[PDB]
Amino acid sequence: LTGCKGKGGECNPLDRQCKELQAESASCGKGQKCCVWLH
Repeated sequence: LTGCKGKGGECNPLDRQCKELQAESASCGKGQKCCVWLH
């Protein structure tokens, strides 16, 4: 469903094994994206 938690989740590198967004990757800025921890 959701690729973050609320305040922003956690910022990770683009070359990572976790979820990704376009609207919330801007919270991390330019060069990172938002990820999750659930399965």
